[PDB]
Amino acid sequence: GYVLGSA
Amino acid sequence: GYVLGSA
Amino acid sequence: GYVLGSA
Amino acid sequence: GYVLGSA
Amino acid sequence: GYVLGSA
Amino acid sequence: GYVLGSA
Amino acid sequence: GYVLGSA
Amino acid sequence: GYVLGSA
Repeated sequence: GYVLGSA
Repeated sequence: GYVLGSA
Repeated sequence: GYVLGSA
Repeated sequence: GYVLGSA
Repeated sequence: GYVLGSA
Repeated sequence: GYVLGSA
Repeated sequence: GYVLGSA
Repeated sequence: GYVLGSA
């Protein structure tokens, strides 16, 4: 799995 | 932008 | 912005 | 799992 | 910015 | 920018 | 696991 | 696994 956000 | 997670 | 959690 | 927030 | 933790 | 973690 | 924050 | 953030 993964978790990704823009910043 | 975006935010993405596996589930 | 955003806020994300697994559940 | 995960927890993610913008800041 | 951001804040991220495993769970 | 970005923030990414495995899960 | 991990914990990460911008500063 | 991994954890990566821009700075």
